[PDB]
Amino acid sequence: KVFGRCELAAAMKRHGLDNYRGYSLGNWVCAAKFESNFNTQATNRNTDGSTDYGILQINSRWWCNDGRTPGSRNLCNIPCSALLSSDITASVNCAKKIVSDGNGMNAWVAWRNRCKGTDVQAWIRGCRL
Ligand SMILES: [Pt+4]
Ligand SMILES: [Pt+4]
Ligand SMILES: [Pt+4]
Ligand SMILES: [Pt+4]
Repeated sequence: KVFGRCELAAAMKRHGLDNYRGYSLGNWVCAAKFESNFNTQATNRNTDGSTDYGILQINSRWWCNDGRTPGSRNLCNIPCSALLSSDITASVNCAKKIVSDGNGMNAWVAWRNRCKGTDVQAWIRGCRL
């Protein structure tokens, strides 16, 4: 599913991401825009053989099992395919574990490079939340 900007803001808010570990909603919507362009079905292969999955491009080296990342750790305890669903629940629950890991949202390279220190509130502007 390809989310609309405000539709996704609303789903993320409902799933408890607004201010989760201090990151306002706008940060999460900005990260999703640049990671996956709001498409829950996005996949991208990394040079090391791992793959990134879903709206927040969560990586198979650490976070999920895809059966093809030798020495992967499956920290979210979830097949990576579960992260491609139109229901964002699995992605959201896994993202919560990731952002708690010590590096905050810096774990998402597009967030660091494209959202960090920008006016992220613009991403939720005009939405009914
Ligand atoms: Pt569809
Ligand atoms: Pt939902
Ligand atoms: Pt909804
Ligand atoms: Pt594996």
